[PDB]
Amino acid sequence: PLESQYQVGPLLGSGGFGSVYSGIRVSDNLPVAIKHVEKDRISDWGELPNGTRVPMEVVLLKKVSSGFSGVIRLLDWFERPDSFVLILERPEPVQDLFDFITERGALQEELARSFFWQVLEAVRHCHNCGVLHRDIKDENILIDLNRGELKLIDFGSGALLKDTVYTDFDGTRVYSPPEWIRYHRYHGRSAAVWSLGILLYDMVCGDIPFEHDEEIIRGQVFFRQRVSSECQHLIRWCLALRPSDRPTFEEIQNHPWMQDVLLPQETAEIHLH
Ligand SMILES: Cc1[nH]nc2cnc(-c3cccnc3)cc12
Repeated sequence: PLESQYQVGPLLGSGGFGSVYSGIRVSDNLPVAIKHVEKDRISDWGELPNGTRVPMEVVLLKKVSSGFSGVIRLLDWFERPDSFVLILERPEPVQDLFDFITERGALQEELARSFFWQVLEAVRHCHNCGVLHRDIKDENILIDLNRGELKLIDFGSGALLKDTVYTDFDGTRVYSPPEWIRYHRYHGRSAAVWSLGILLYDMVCGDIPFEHDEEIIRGQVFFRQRVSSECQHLIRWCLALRPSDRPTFEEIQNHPWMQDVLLPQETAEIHLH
């Protein structure tokens, strides 16, 4: 009986994903986030192990939730007559990467290196668990300001990871690869790398590199900020027009720009406190 198990607070945000509120677990005052999603608005349905009809989002969240704190964990969920309700963990204090970039402008490379690495680790974690996120971007990353740790949120556009083609996509267009725009087909990992290339550019330039389909399709990267050559190179690499020309996760993290990352705690002490 959820209404009495959590104390609902202010609304945090709403959109295609639905509506998300601040809340507190009544038992221990654990800070939580309470997400509501309308059944009619749910395009993708999944099967629970015990065989149940449920939003794919819940399926993916269960698969990725455990010790690794690179992803935001699903604590519980409930079915309502016309909606599902998800209880998710909530860091406090917290701020999303989009708001942070808007606040702070372009980020220092040292800090961008830490953040990007943390994301890479998290995305690698989902892939390890058979989950593909499909909407990696600043708005879908949270920053625990005290610990300097980044957390992935919003698995509402995700899918089970597979090695065959995807012919559906419903994440953010300006973050989608050339081959989606052109052919409406992509492969999971190589698409994810492209979006990672967008995200990295966004961290270091304070903005997204492409706005229209034709810019995406052309794939020429102009840098509007001072950015090291290594970083430019890594970014150009992730944004290769041919998917098979993109680096693997291992190649990204072995890149020279990616060397000597700060620990999250260091990161907070230096860049966050
Ligand atoms: C502020 C916050 N803490 N824990 C969260 C989990 N999820 C979300 C979220 C935001 C947008 C869409 N879906 C989930 C937001 C969250």
